[PDB]
Amino acid sequence: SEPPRAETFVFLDLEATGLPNMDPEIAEISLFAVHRSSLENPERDDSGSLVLPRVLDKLTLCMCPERPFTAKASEITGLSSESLMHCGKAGFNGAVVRTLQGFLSRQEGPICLVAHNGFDYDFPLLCTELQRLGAHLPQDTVCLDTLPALRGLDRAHSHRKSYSLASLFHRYFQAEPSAAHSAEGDVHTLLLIFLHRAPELLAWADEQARSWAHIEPMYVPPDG
DNA sequence: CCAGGCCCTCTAGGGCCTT
Ligand SMILES: [Mg+2]
Ligand SMILES: [Mg+2]
Ligand code: NA
Repeated sequence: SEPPRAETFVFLDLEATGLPNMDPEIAEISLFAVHRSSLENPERDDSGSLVLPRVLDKLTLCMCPERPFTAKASEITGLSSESLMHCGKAGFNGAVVRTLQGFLSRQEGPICLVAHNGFDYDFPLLCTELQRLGAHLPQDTVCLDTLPALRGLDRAHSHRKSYSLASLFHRYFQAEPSAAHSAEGDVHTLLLIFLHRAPELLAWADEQARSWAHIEPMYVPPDG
């Protein structure tokens, strides 16, 4: 009564109109899909530095939220309702759903979604947006949040460190990342962080990834 | 107008972490 272990890890990041307190909406989603084999033995260039897996599927979609950005969100994301409208981007709609579902169906399953603080932000927000359209992901889809995962892995060998995405990248690579609060930029940063601890995080996923079906919506979406 | 599960510090209080 067990599905096989996850075969593709789909790294996820959302830019949105704000934090959960204001019922945010997705303005940009980026997904990097990586086969498990690329994670079990991370590819490195001749200098010994991590490289992006060669066989990598990618999807980035911008979309216009129904309700306004907070000023802070517009600032850090470089996005606004006007700029998204001006570039002809509709809201989170059937086309997003169909594109996303096609993209996931291109991956060898089962799929493990990966997002930083995903349990508290990206997964419930994505769940809300999909729910509003009555859309579903594959039933054997599971979810890994690198925040409690890295915290738990570190605790596993401990006899107040920051686990923000930026602090983790700084700690592991001793340098600053690029394109912060661009969805694609922050997925890239997340993937590098994951690759740095890949065997540990794979083991964690295999044991503790949560079923997508257990993810609850951040908020109940209004009707139109 | 203003989240919440988590974690660690004087077990209730406070900050983290996501935009
Ligand atoms: Mg994020
Ligand atoms: Mg981001
Ligand atoms: Na981007």
